[PDB]
Amino acid sequence: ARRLVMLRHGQTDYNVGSRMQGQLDTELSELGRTQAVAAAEVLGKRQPLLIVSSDLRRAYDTAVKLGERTGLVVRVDTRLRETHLGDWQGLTHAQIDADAPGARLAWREDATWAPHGGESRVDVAARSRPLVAELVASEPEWGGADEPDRPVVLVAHGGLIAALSAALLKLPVANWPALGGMGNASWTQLSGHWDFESIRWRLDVWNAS
Amino acid sequence: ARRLVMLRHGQTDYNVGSRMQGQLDTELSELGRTQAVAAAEVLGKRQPLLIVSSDLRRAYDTAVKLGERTGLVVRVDTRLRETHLGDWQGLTHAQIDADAPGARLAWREDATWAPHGGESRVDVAARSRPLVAELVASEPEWEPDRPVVLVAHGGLIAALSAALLKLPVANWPALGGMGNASWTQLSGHSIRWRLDVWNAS
Ligand code: VN3
Ligand code: VN3
Repeated sequence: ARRLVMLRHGQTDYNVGSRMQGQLDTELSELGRTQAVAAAEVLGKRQPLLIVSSDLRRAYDTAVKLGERTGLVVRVDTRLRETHLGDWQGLTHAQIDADAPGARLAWREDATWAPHGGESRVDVAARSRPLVAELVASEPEWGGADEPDRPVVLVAHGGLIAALSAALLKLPVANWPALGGMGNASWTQLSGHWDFESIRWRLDVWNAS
Repeated sequence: ARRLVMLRHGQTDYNVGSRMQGQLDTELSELGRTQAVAAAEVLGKRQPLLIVSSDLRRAYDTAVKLGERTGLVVRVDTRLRETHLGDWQGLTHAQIDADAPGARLAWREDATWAPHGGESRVDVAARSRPLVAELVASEPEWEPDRPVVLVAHGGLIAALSAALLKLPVANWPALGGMGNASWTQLSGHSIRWRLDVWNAS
Protein backbone atom coordinates (compact mmCIF):
# COMPACT_ATOMS: atom_id res chain seq x y z
CA ALA A 1 0.00 0.00 0.00
CA ARG A 2 1.11 3.57 -0.91
CA ARG A 3 0.63 6.26 1.72
CA LEU A 4 -0.04 9.82 0.46
CA VAL A 5 0.10 12.74 2.87
CA MET A 6 -1.23 16.16 2.07
CA LEU A 7 -0.46 19.14 4.24
CA ARG A 8 -2.26 22.45 4.14
CA HIS A 9 0.00 25.53 4.37
CA GLY A 10 0.33 27.26 7.75
CA GLN A 11 -1.69 30.37 8.67
CA THR A 12 -1.31 33.53 6.50
CA ASP A 13 -2.34 37.10 7.30
CA TYR A 14 -5.10 36.78 4.67
CA ASN A 15 -6.36 33.68 6.54
CA VAL A 16 -6.53 35.82 9.67
CA GLY A 17 -8.63 38.36 7.77
CA SER A 18 -10.87 35.77 6.04
CA ARG A 19 -9.55 37.17 2.81
CA MET A 20 -9.51 35.04 -0.30
CA GLN A 21 -6.14 34.35 -1.90
CA GLY A 22 -6.33 31.80 -4.68
CA GLN A 23 -3.11 32.12 -6.60
CA LEU A 24 -2.22 35.41 -5.03
CA ASP A 25 1.19 34.75 -3.46
CA THR A 26 0.63 35.68 0.20
CA GLU A 27 2.98 35.26 3.18
CA LEU A 28 2.79 33.08 6.19
CA SER A 29 2.04 34.90 9.38
CA GLU A 30 4.35 34.50 12.35
CA LEU A 31 1.92 32.00 13.80
CA GLY A 32 1.95 30.21 10.44
CA ARG A 33 5.69 29.77 10.60
CA THR A 34 5.58 28.26 14.05
CA GLN A 35 2.72 25.97 12.80
CA ALA A 36 4.93 24.73 9.99
CA VAL A 37 7.73 24.01 12.44
CA ALA A 38 5.34 22.00 14.59
CA ALA A 39 3.93 20.05 11.63
CA ALA A 40 7.36 19.26 10.24
CA GLU A 41 8.22 17.55 13.52
CA VAL A 42 5.17 15.33 13.39
CA LEU A 43 5.46 14.45 9.73
CA GLY A 44 9.25 14.29 9.91
CA LYS A 45 9.05 11.32 12.28
CA ARG A 46 7.06 9.45 9.66
CA GLN A 47 10.20 9.65 7.52
CA PRO A 48 8.86 10.93 4.19
CA LEU A 49 10.12 9.49 0.94
CA LEU A 50 9.62 12.70 -0.98
CA ILE A 51 8.32 16.24 -0.59
CA VAL A 52 6.41 18.04 -3.31
CA SER A 53 5.05 21.50 -2.83
CA SER A 54 2.92 24.10 -4.40
CA ASP A 55 5.23 26.91 -5.61
CA LEU A 56 3.11 29.48 -3.73
CA ARG A 57 5.30 30.74 -0.87
CA ARG A 58 2.88 30.06 1.87
CA ALA A 59 3.08 26.36 0.92
CA TYR A 60 6.65 26.35 -0.14
CA ASP A 61 7.74 27.96 3.18
CA THR A 62 5.70 25.38 4.99
CA ALA A 63 7.38 22.64 2.96
CA VAL A 64 10.91 24.00 3.54
CA LYS A 65 10.57 23.38 7.35
CA LEU A 66 9.78 19.72 6.67
CA GLY A 67 12.73 19.58 4.29
CA GLU A 68 14.99 21.00 7.03
CA ARG A 69 13.70 18.50 9.62
CA THR A 70 14.17 15.53 7.25
CA GLY A 71 17.12 16.43 5.11
CA LEU A 72 15.04 16.03 1.93
CA VAL A 73 14.96 18.47 -1.01
CA VAL A 74 11.68 20.27 -1.64
CA ARG A 75 10.40 19.64 -5.17
CA VAL A 76 8.02 22.34 -6.52
CA ASP A 77 4.97 21.97 -8.91
CA THR A 78 2.56 24.63 -10.16
CA ARG A 79 -0.07 21.87 -10.42
CA LEU A 80 -0.33 21.83 -6.66
CA ARG A 81 -1.35 25.50 -6.46
CA GLU A 82 -4.56 26.48 -4.71
CA THR A 83 -7.73 26.95 -6.76
CA HIS A 84 -7.53 30.08 -8.82
CA LEU A 85 -10.34 32.18 -7.43
CA GLY A 86 -10.58 34.81 -10.18
CA ASP A 87 -12.64 37.93 -9.23
CA TRP A 88 -12.75 36.79 -5.66
CA GLN A 89 -8.96 37.04 -5.04
CA GLY A 90 -8.22 39.77 -2.51
CA LEU A 91 -11.79 40.09 -1.28
CA THR A 92 -13.06 39.07 2.07
CA HIS A 93 -16.02 36.81 2.78
CA ALA A 94 -18.15 39.80 3.86
CA GLN A 95 -17.27 41.66 0.72
CA ILE A 96 -18.12 38.71 -1.49
CA ASP A 97 -21.45 38.13 0.31
CA ALA A 98 -22.42 41.79 -0.04
CA ASP A 99 -21.98 41.60 -3.84
CA ALA A 100 -23.27 38.14 -4.35
CA PRO A 101 -25.38 36.90 -1.47
CA GLY A 102 -25.38 33.10 -1.45
CA ALA A 103 -22.64 32.70 -4.09
CA ARG A 104 -20.06 31.35 -1.65
CA LEU A 105 -22.45 28.72 -0.31
CA ALA A 106 -23.56 27.84 -3.81
CA TRP A 107 -19.88 27.56 -4.86
CA ARG A 108 -19.21 25.15 -2.04
CA GLU A 109 -22.02 22.77 -3.04
CA ASP A 110 -21.11 22.54 -6.74
CA ALA A 111 -17.70 21.05 -7.60
CA THR A 112 -18.13 22.25 -11.23
CA TRP A 113 -18.71 25.86 -10.43
CA ALA A 114 -15.85 28.40 -10.72
CA PRO A 115 -15.71 32.05 -9.74
CA HIS A 116 -15.40 34.30 -12.76
CA GLY A 117 -11.83 33.91 -14.08
CA GLY A 118 -11.05 31.06 -11.67
CA GLU A 119 -11.10 27.28 -11.34
CA SER A 120 -13.60 24.72 -10.21
CA ARG A 121 -12.75 21.74 -8.02
CA VAL A 122 -12.93 19.58 -11.12
CA ASP A 123 -10.43 21.80 -12.94
CA VAL A 124 -8.01 21.58 -10.00
CA ALA A 125 -8.38 17.78 -9.88
CA ALA A 126 -7.73 17.66 -13.61
CA ARG A 127 -4.38 19.36 -13.14
CA SER A 128 -3.37 17.70 -9.87
CA ARG A 129 -4.46 14.03 -10.31
CA PRO A 130 -1.99 13.29 -13.09
CA LEU A 131 0.88 14.44 -10.78
CA VAL A 132 -0.02 11.67 -8.32
CA ALA A 133 -0.08 9.29 -11.27
CA GLU A 134 3.41 10.49 -12.31
CA LEU A 135 4.82 9.80 -8.83
CA VAL A 136 3.30 6.31 -8.77
CA ALA A 137 5.23 5.73 -12.01
CA SER A 138 8.45 7.59 -10.96
CA GLU A 139 8.94 6.37 -7.34
CA PRO A 140 9.47 2.57 -7.23
CA GLU A 141 10.42 2.87 -3.56
CA TRP A 142 6.86 4.13 -2.79
CA GLY A 143 4.95 1.38 -1.00
CA GLY A 144 7.89 -0.81 -2.06
CA ALA A 145 9.25 -3.83 -0.13
CA ASP A 146 12.00 -2.05 1.81
CA GLU A 147 10.08 0.73 3.53
CA PRO A 148 6.44 0.59 2.39
CA ASP A 149 4.95 2.91 4.97
CA ARG A 150 7.13 5.91 4.13
CA PRO A 151 4.67 8.49 2.74
CA VAL A 152 4.85 10.87 -0.19
CA VAL A 153 4.20 14.34 1.19
CA LEU A 154 2.43 16.97 -0.87
CA VAL A 155 2.41 20.43 0.68
CA ALA A 156 -0.36 22.63 -0.57
CA HIS A 157 -3.74 24.19 0.13
CA GLY A 158 -7.18 23.24 1.38
CA GLY A 159 -9.08 23.62 -1.88
CA LEU A 160 -6.51 21.57 -3.79
CA ILE A 161 -6.49 18.87 -1.14
CA ALA A 162 -10.31 18.39 -1.08
CA ALA A 163 -10.38 18.28 -4.88
CA LEU A 164 -7.45 15.93 -5.34
CA SER A 165 -8.64 13.66 -2.54
CA ALA A 166 -12.19 13.33 -3.89
CA ALA A 167 -10.76 12.56 -7.30
CA LEU A 168 -8.30 9.96 -6.02
CA LEU A 169 -11.12 8.36 -4.03
CA LYS A 170 -13.18 8.38 -7.27
CA LEU A 171 -16.20 9.99 -5.65
CA PRO A 172 -18.74 11.14 -8.21
CA VAL A 173 -18.41 14.85 -8.73
CA ALA A 174 -21.83 15.41 -7.17
CA ASN A 175 -20.37 14.10 -3.91
CA TRP A 176 -17.15 16.10 -3.85
CA PRO A 177 -18.53 18.74 -1.45
CA ALA A 178 -18.69 16.03 1.21
CA LEU A 179 -15.01 16.88 1.91
CA GLY A 180 -14.66 19.77 4.27
CA GLY A 181 -12.09 22.27 5.29
CA MET A 182 -8.57 21.58 6.40
CA GLY A 183 -6.92 23.40 9.28
CA ASN A 184 -3.66 25.33 8.80
CA ALA A 185 -0.72 22.85 8.92
CA SER A 186 -3.23 20.03 9.24
CA TRP A 187 -2.90 16.99 7.06
CA THR A 188 -4.82 14.27 5.27
CA GLN A 189 -3.63 10.74 4.41
CA LEU A 190 -4.88 8.47 1.72
CA SER A 191 -3.80 4.93 1.09
CA GLY A 192 -3.48 3.46 -2.34
CA HIS A 193 -3.92 -0.37 -2.42
CA TRP A 194 -3.18 -2.76 -5.35
CA ASP A 195 -2.26 0.58 -14.15
CA PHE A 196 -2.83 3.78 -12.23
CA GLU A 197 -6.64 3.63 -12.40
CA SER A 198 -6.56 0.20 -10.74
CA ILE A 199 -5.24 1.71 -7.53
CA ARG A 200 -7.94 1.79 -4.87
CA TRP A 201 -7.51 4.84 -2.63
CA ARG A 202 -9.13 5.05 0.78
CA LEU A 203 -9.20 7.88 3.33
CA ASP A 204 -7.11 7.05 6.45
CA VAL A 205 -7.18 10.47 7.99
CA TRP A 206 -8.95 13.72 7.08
CA ASN A 207 -7.72 16.93 8.72
CA ALA A 208 -5.48 15.81 11.60
CA SER A 209 -4.03 18.75 13.53
CA ALA B 1 -24.71 24.44 11.17
CA ARG B 2 -24.55 21.55 13.66
CA ARG B 3 -21.41 19.69 14.74
CA LEU B 4 -21.61 15.90 15.05
CA VAL B 5 -18.69 14.11 16.70
CA MET B 6 -18.25 10.28 16.65
CA LEU B 7 -15.70 8.54 18.87
CA ARG B 8 -14.50 4.96 18.51
CA HIS B 9 -14.04 2.93 21.68
CA GLY B 10 -10.63 2.58 23.25
CA GLN B 11 -8.52 -0.51 22.73
CA THR B 12 -9.90 -3.87 23.90
CA ASP B 13 -8.01 -7.10 24.48
CA TYR B 14 -9.77 -8.48 21.43
CA ASN B 15 -8.36 -5.59 19.36
CA VAL B 16 -4.81 -6.49 20.44
CA GLY B 17 -5.35 -10.10 19.37
CA SER B 18 -7.02 -9.20 16.06
CA ARG B 19 -10.17 -10.89 17.32
CA MET B 20 -13.57 -9.87 15.91
CA GLN B 21 -16.14 -8.70 18.45
CA GLY B 22 -19.24 -7.50 16.71
CA GLN B 23 -21.90 -7.32 19.42
CA LEU B 24 -19.98 -9.48 21.86
CA ASP B 25 -19.58 -7.32 24.98
CA THR B 26 -15.80 -7.22 25.34
CA GLU B 27 -13.73 -5.14 27.78
CA LEU B 28 -11.36 -2.22 27.44
CA SER B 29 -7.75 -3.18 27.99
CA GLU B 30 -5.33 -1.30 30.20
CA LEU B 31 -4.08 0.84 27.37
CA GLY B 32 -7.67 1.35 26.21
CA ARG B 33 -8.71 3.01 29.47
CA THR B 34 -5.70 5.29 29.15
CA GLN B 35 -6.75 6.18 25.62
CA ALA B 36 -10.26 6.94 26.80
CA VAL B 37 -8.95 9.39 29.36
CA ALA B 38 -6.75 11.25 26.87
CA ALA B 39 -9.59 11.49 24.37
CA ALA B 40 -11.87 12.80 27.10
CA GLU B 41 -9.40 15.57 27.71
CA VAL B 42 -9.32 16.73 24.11
CA LEU B 43 -13.01 16.39 23.39
CA GLY B 44 -14.18 17.92 26.67
CA LYS B 45 -12.67 21.24 25.69
CA ARG B 46 -14.97 21.54 22.65
CA GLN B 47 -17.73 21.80 25.25
CA PRO B 48 -19.99 18.89 24.22
CA LEU B 49 -23.74 19.44 24.25
CA LEU B 50 -24.74 15.83 24.88
CA ILE B 51 -23.50 12.23 24.76
CA VAL B 52 -24.98 9.05 23.46
CA SER B 53 -23.14 5.77 23.83
CA SER B 54 -23.51 2.26 22.49
CA ASP B 55 -24.60 -0.01 25.36
CA LEU B 56 -21.56 -2.19 24.72
CA ARG B 57 -19.24 -1.76 27.65
CA ARG B 58 -16.11 -1.03 25.59
CA ALA B 59 -17.95 1.99 24.16
CA TYR B 60 -20.02 2.86 27.25
CA ASP B 61 -17.01 3.03 29.51
CA THR B 62 -15.22 5.16 26.93
CA ALA B 63 -18.17 7.57 26.97
CA VAL B 64 -18.12 7.66 30.76
CA LYS B 65 -14.61 9.14 30.90
CA LEU B 66 -15.94 12.03 28.80
CA GLY B 67 -19.18 12.25 30.82
CA GLU B 68 -17.13 12.55 34.00
CA ARG B 69 -14.91 15.07 32.29
CA THR B 70 -17.86 17.35 31.44
CA GLY B 71 -20.64 16.27 33.81
CA LEU B 72 -23.38 14.89 31.54
CA VAL B 73 -25.43 11.72 31.74
CA VAL B 74 -24.12 9.36 29.13
CA ARG B 75 -27.23 8.41 27.29
CA VAL B 76 -27.32 4.90 25.88
CA ASP B 77 -28.87 3.63 22.62
CA THR B 78 -28.54 0.08 21.39
CA ARG B 79 -28.76 1.50 17.88
CA LEU B 80 -25.12 2.62 18.31
CA ARG B 81 -23.88 -0.98 18.54
CA GLU B 82 -21.11 -2.21 16.26
CA THR B 83 -21.95 -4.34 13.25
CA HIS B 84 -23.28 -7.76 14.27
CA LEU B 85 -20.71 -10.04 12.68
CA GLY B 86 -22.57 -13.41 12.81
CA ASP B 87 -20.28 -16.44 12.41
CA TRP B 88 -17.22 -14.22 12.70
CA GLN B 89 -17.87 -13.06 16.26
CA GLY B 90 -15.08 -14.41 18.43
CA LEU B 91 -12.90 -15.45 15.52
CA THR B 92 -9.51 -14.11 14.69
CA HIS B 93 -8.37 -12.66 11.32
CA ALA B 94 -6.06 -15.62 10.88
CA GLN B 95 -9.04 -17.88 11.72
CA ILE B 96 -11.49 -16.29 9.30
CA ASP B 97 -8.92 -16.17 6.55
CA ALA B 98 -8.18 -19.90 7.00
CA ASP B 99 -11.84 -20.87 6.61
CA ALA B 100 -12.86 -18.25 4.00
CA PRO B 101 -9.75 -16.92 2.18
CA GLY B 102 -10.29 -13.48 0.61
CA ALA B 103 -13.72 -13.05 2.21
CA ARG B 104 -12.47 -10.64 4.85
CA LEU B 105 -10.78 -8.38 2.31
CA ALA B 106 -13.66 -8.53 -0.14
CA TRP B 107 -16.05 -7.71 2.70
CA ARG B 108 -14.25 -4.37 3.31
CA GLU B 109 -14.83 -3.44 -0.32
CA ASP B 110 -18.60 -4.13 -0.42
CA ALA B 111 -20.82 -2.14 1.91
CA THR B 112 -23.67 -4.51 1.02
CA TRP B 113 -21.92 -7.74 2.02
CA ALA B 114 -22.65 -9.35 5.39
CA PRO B 115 -20.92 -12.18 7.22
CA HIS B 116 -23.28 -15.11 7.59
CA GLY B 117 -25.77 -14.26 10.35
CA GLY B 118 -24.53 -10.72 10.57
CA GLU B 119 -25.14 -7.25 9.25
CA SER B 120 -23.90 -5.34 6.29
CA ARG B 121 -22.75 -1.71 6.44
CA VAL B 122 -25.99 -0.79 4.65
CA ASP B 123 -27.95 -2.59 7.50
CA VAL B 124 -25.96 -0.73 10.13
CA ALA B 125 -26.58 2.68 8.55
CA ALA B 126 -30.32 2.11 8.28
CA ARG B 127 -30.71 1.21 11.97
CA SER B 128 -28.45 3.92 13.40
CA ARG B 129 -29.35 6.88 11.15
CA PRO B 130 -32.81 7.32 12.68
CA LEU B 131 -31.08 8.19 15.97
CA VAL B 132 -29.42 11.24 14.46
CA ALA B 133 -32.69 12.51 12.91
CA GLU B 134 -34.40 12.03 16.26
CA LEU B 135 -31.76 14.16 17.94
CA VAL B 136 -32.21 16.78 15.30
CA ALA B 137 -35.91 16.97 16.20
CA SER B 138 -35.75 16.44 20.01
CA GLU B 139 -32.81 18.79 20.74
CA PRO B 140 -33.58 22.49 20.01
CA GLU B 141 -30.17 23.85 20.94
CA TRP B 142 -28.26 21.96 18.19
CA GLU B 143 -24.10 28.33 21.14
CA PRO B 144 -24.57 26.35 17.93
CA ASP B 145 -20.93 25.04 17.74
CA ARG B 146 -21.17 22.78 20.76
CA PRO B 147 -20.96 19.20 19.46
CA VAL B 148 -23.24 16.21 19.90
CA VAL B 149 -21.03 13.20 20.71
CA LEU B 150 -21.74 9.64 19.70
CA VAL B 151 -19.47 7.08 21.32
CA ALA B 152 -19.48 3.82 19.41
CA HIS B 153 -17.50 1.64 17.04
CA GLY B 154 -15.43 1.73 13.87
CA GLY B 155 -17.91 -0.06 11.62
CA LEU B 156 -20.86 1.89 12.87
CA ILE B 157 -19.05 5.21 12.44
CA ALA B 158 -17.95 4.55 8.86
CA ALA B 159 -21.41 3.38 7.81
CA LEU B 160 -23.32 6.12 9.55
CA SER B 161 -20.90 8.82 8.28
CA ALA B 162 -21.12 7.56 4.70
CA ALA B 163 -24.93 7.58 4.99
CA LEU B 164 -25.04 11.10 6.39
CA LEU B 165 -22.70 12.32 3.62
CA LYS B 166 -25.08 10.71 1.15
CA LEU B 167 -22.19 8.90 -0.46
CA PRO B 168 -23.31 6.31 -2.91
CA VAL B 169 -23.13 2.79 -1.36
CA ALA B 170 -20.48 1.89 -3.91
CA ASN B 171 -18.16 4.54 -2.42
CA TRP B 172 -18.73 3.71 1.25
CA PRO B 173 -15.43 1.74 1.40
CA ALA B 174 -13.67 5.09 0.76
CA LEU B 175 -13.69 5.58 4.53
CA GLY B 176 -10.84 3.80 6.31
CA GLY B 177 -10.95 2.29 9.74
CA MET B 178 -10.90 4.54 12.74
CA GLY B 179 -8.16 4.25 15.33
CA ASN B 180 -9.02 3.44 18.96
CA ALA B 181 -10.24 6.49 20.83
CA SER B 182 -10.01 8.37 17.56
CA TRP B 183 -12.83 10.69 16.49
CA THR B 184 -14.62 12.05 13.43
CA GLN B 185 -16.53 15.25 12.91
CA LEU B 186 -19.38 15.95 10.58
CA SER B 187 -21.13 19.24 10.00
CA GLY B 188 -24.81 19.40 9.03
CA HIS B 189 -25.81 22.60 7.24
CA SER B 190 -33.00 17.85 4.18
CA ILE B 191 -29.67 18.67 5.76
CA ARG B 192 -26.33 18.39 3.86
CA TRP B 193 -23.52 16.91 5.92
CA ARG B 194 -19.85 17.45 5.28
CA LEU B 195 -16.76 15.88 6.73
CA ASP B 196 -14.66 18.19 8.89
CA VAL B 197 -12.41 15.59 10.50
CA TRP B 198 -11.83 11.89 9.85
CA ASN B 199 -9.88 9.76 12.39
CA ALA B 200 -8.17 12.39 14.51
CA SER B 201 -6.32 10.83 17.42
O1 VN3 C 1 -5.50 29.26 2.63
V1 VN3 C 1 -5.15 28.18 1.56
O2 VN3 C 1 -4.40 28.46 0.21
O3 VN3 C 1 -5.50 26.66 1.94
O1 VN3 D 1 -13.49 -2.98 17.25
V1 VN3 D 1 -14.64 -1.97 17.64
O2 VN3 D 1 -16.09 -2.34 18.13
O3 VN3 D 1 -14.66 -0.65 16.72
